[PDB]
Amino acid sequence: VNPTVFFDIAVDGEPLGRVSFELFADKVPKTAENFRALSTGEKGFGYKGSCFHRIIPGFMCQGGNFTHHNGTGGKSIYGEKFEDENFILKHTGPGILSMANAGPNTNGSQFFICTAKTEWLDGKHVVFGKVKEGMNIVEAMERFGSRNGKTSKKITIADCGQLE
Repeated sequence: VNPTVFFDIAVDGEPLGRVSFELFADKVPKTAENFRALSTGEKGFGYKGSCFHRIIPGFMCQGGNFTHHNGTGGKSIYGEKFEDENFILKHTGPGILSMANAGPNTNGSQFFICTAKTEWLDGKHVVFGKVKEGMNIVEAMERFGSRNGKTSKKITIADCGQLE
């Protein structure tokens, strides 16, 4: 069963709306599971209260930092970092969910939602899900981004969890 997760997004505390995602556990089970557990919070850390700290209109919305024992950029459920599981899935268009990293086999918790096809990321960032509902919310988040990526208001994951 591919799990479904949700984020409730807010702009300086003002509710914006819900984004839900399908996680492709059938194709990328270990990467799907990381995201799922970080969205429920079950390991004692995760995405609730995180923000989208880098939003580049027409490209992507990136989030997933949080404080942990060793730093502030978030971490995985498998320790600080984990391997690139596979690159089966491609950055085909708006709504694709994929892992940020700092090089090969450096996945943590940071992730991005693409708002366009971003094929130059194929084979370097692990795609593991897609927006199910709420792409209009992701479009609205874009309006608070910049060419820079710095956001003009704070875009926060006010709540998050698993649906299915």
